[PDB]
Amino acid sequence: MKVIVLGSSHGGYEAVEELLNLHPDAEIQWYEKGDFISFLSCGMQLYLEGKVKDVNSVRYMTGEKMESRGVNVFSNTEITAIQPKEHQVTVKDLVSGEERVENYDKLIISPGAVPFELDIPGKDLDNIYLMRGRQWAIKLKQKTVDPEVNNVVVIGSGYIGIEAAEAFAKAGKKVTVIDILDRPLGVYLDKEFTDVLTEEMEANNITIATGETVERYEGDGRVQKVVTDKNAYDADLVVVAVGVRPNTAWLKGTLELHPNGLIKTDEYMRTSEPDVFAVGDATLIKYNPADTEVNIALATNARKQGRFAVKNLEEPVKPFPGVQGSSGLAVFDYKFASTGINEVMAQKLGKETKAVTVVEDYLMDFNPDKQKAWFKLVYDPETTQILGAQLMSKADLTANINAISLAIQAKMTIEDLAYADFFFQPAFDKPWNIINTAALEAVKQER
Ligand SMILES: Cc1cc2nc3c(=O)[nH]c(=O)nc-3n(C[C@H](O)[C@H](O)[C@H](O)COP(=O)(O)OP(=O)(O)OC[C@H]3O[C@@H](n4cnc5c(N)ncnc54)[C@H](O)[C@@H]3O)c2cc1C
Repeated sequence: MKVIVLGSSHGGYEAVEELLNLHPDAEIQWYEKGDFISFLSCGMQLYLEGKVKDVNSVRYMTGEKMESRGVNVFSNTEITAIQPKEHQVTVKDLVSGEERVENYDKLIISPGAVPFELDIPGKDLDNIYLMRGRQWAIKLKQKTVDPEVNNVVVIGSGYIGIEAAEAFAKAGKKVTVIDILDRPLGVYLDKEFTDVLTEEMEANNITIATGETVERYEGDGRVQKVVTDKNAYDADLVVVAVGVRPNTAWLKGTLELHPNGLIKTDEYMRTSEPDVFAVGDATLIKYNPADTEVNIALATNARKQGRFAVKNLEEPVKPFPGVQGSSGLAVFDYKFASTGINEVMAQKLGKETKAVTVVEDYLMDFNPDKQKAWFKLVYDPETTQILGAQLMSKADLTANINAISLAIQAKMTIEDLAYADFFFQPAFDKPWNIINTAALEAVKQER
């Protein structure tokens, strides 16, 4: 049987991995529009910030290694169209320009996304960058050592915009983060966490310009000024980290798209077309916190979906278990993680929640290594079942969030987490740990 896999990023790659496990006898074709197989964009900041020196080491598979395993790898080859009834696709070698058609029995696509760009005047000036993949990683890195970047404005205050801000701020530059949102990281954290992160960012000389609409880019030849509705900001570099467009317009009319380009798929990753499967940033995923489907553009998601697309190749047997949308990141000295519903996700779903925050030393009083840790536990007002949590400390407590991910999944309640057995040892935590204490507080709040 022959199986074509589009994309060598997370969903693409994991579909050929599981093809090699469940279907090791199938003719597999792995296509990649670009020159490099499997770059880890999620490694960009360690490279940018200097901890990883070789940008080609920031990857997790090579074409060659897959070819060692029987996989037909065509990089620099772009699938230009899918003909689903005809069971064929059209590909175009981008280095020679040759067009060709390939037949498939099953096709699995993970075309992913592309940075959203602001269609504002000046949008064509030099030095207005994006942050995704290897060429942007290299170009961005050279700017961190350029003697002429003095001020850089990153537009967008989410995971990526803050990673960029931190990288160029540590690089020695003057960074300003501009965004219409009024809190940095609001998609990930609630106000009681992002105020601490705004002060930590500001101490590292970043200006957080929230509540501002970027109007226009000004400059002569190369960008010189980013001007917003309430201010004009100097800029020798702009990094645009505002959103991701689905890379699906080429599928308009071939497969069924959601009003925002996202490919419609079911629990077994099937598209509206027979024998075409779609996975990764360009799809929705089962969000178990509120029993719904939501787009959560994360590595972890595309990888589990890439594997499930393969499991359901012949027949719909393993429905996707769903995810909670867990994330973790360190912003200068603070390491935070969160999973499930927070203020913004609850607003976006129109889901009413109740919650508590406990900010205290996560180690007992007598232990000299004690530090504040912040934990917020969000639950359902009627069932008190766990809907999400956020934690943050200069001590890395991030692994605690995986527990919360499984409690939400398992529909546990604040009473369950209140007396859940979590180990205590005084060099490691307090007798009722971080999770038990917030839940004990929620219980008390619901007495
Ligand atoms: C800066 C950055 C940091 C991130 N950090 C994290 C993190 O730390 N943790 C985490 O969970 N996630 C992180 N993510 C999100 C994560 O990287 C994405 O969710 C992940 O890339 C999965 O995307 P995907 O496999 O659907 O495809 P994408 O990553 O969008 O890539 C799709 C691939 O398919 C190729 N392709 C597309 N169309 C064609 C075509 N027609 N023919 C042939 N090839 C084609 C593209 O060139 C590309 O190589 C981050 C993303 C970025 C940009």
